[PDB]
Amino acid sequence: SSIPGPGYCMGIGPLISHGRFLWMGIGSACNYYNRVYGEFMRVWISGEETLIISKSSSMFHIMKHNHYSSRFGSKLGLQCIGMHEKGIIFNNNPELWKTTRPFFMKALSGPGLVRMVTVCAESLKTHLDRLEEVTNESGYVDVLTLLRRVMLDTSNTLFLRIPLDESAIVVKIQGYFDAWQALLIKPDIFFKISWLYKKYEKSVKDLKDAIEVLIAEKRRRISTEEKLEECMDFATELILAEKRGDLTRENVNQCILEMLIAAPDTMSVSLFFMLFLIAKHPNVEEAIIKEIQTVIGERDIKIDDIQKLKVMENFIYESMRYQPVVDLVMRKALEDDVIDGYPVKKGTNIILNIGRMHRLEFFPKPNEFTLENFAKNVPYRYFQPFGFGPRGCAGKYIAMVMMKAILVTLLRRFHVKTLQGQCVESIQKIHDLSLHPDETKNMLEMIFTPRN
Ligand code: HEM
Ligand SMILES: CC#CCO[C@@H]1C[C@@H]2[C@H](CC[C@]3(C)C(=O)CC[C@@H]23)[C@@]2(C)C=CC(=O)C=C12
Repeated sequence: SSIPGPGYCMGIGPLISHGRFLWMGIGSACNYYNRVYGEFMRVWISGEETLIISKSSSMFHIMKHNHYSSRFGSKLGLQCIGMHEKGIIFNNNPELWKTTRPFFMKALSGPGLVRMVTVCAESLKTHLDRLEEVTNESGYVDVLTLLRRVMLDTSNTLFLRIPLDESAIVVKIQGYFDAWQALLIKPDIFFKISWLYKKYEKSVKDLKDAIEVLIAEKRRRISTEEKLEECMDFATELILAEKRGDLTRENVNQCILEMLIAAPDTMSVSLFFMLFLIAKHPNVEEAIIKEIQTVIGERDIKIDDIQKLKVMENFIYESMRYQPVVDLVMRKALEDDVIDGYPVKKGTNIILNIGRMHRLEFFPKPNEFTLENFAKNVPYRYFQPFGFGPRGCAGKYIAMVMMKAILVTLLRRFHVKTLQGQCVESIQKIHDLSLHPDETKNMLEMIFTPRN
């Protein structure tokens, strides 16, 4: 069929398009190029050719097959934040990624997902008898920060369990993301002129140095053991594998960082959106509270319960569909293939625009937020909010729990209000790596007026 896209104006194309991404934001550039051209088209980030697809069929083909299990980005930028052949999130070494994913995959399922539902509860309760830490004089709560802390506290108690200063680590995790996001696709010229990224180089060191202190104490606590396999958290599983010879110490320290930042990074921003959604849809928030009484009463939340919270389940899915945080997935082709009649050479970067695809395909009322879109059991081949196949979200299951749980325990106890005219749509957003609130603008606060 040959590939839709802008002109390769003899080396001018690649410069305008890359340049567009840097000015626009990886997020919006895709939403732009999809709109103007096809729902499948070619652009250039650095030299390398790169597809951007919002066709459900292409999307599904990609995430399904094993020869797409790699992402992409500046080898200089990934090296700088420490994810260059080290993490899993952006680990592009297919063998070295292959042997690391199992560790995440194990810790984020089975007994840990059972532990989580209650670890999430107790770790949110603690912080809700502590609003003094987050609340304005005028009653305004700093929802974002609150969430990040309970998210990081949750991640700690499950995967690492070593005493730390939430307050301080959160600000650092932010700096790390800020940097990661800044450097993911900066062209190499950028890295020569060094006084131009020293900020980002210092935000990385901050978090890394703060965590090397944490893993150092975690190592002591295993070398003086109360009989080993009694308490096998993610962090240990790794350290024990290192002291076999499967992982580099360096490689371990990244997974433990990548395992910590993940939830605060994304769950906080996601739940925050769902909160401006519950606060502007009274019809919905009533359905949820009733469902919570029907199923739980004022008992504690337990694993057996989560399947029953069906209306909330549809709320999370509809909030993620209508107002996503992770709206695009970056993959890369490893073997050549034809996909939807188009040829795609190995080495071709891919950006799946799942955020646009959730408005162009399947759904009945795509452009309005309604629990109506999920009244008819969604095929999952038309709604991929986590991804799937050999490189889907590793947290994809645990997350669905944690949201359910922290949404329950919150709504269970507070009515939520949005300062003045504000709402998800009127909120000002940055559309770069993710799709998150612009934190330098204000009016992002909420008001937690009690209940019953
Ligand atoms: C609801 C919030 C979340 C959303 C929307 C989300 C979404 C995603 C998406 C779309 C991907 C890319 C998968 C693909 O390429 O198809 C991803 C990757 C990943 N996610 Fe999440 N995720 C969420 C929560 C979490 C949580 C709570 C964790 C663990 C703390 C987590 C851990 C990971 C990891 C480790 C990867 C990289 C997997 C790999 O490339 O090998 N995620 N996530
Ligand atoms: C604030 C905020 C936020 C959430 O988005 C980021 C970036 C995610 C990335 C997975 C791979 C993803 C989906 C990609 O392939 C491109 C963007 C990537 C994701 C979701 C995973 C963990 C994390 O800490 C941070 C993120």
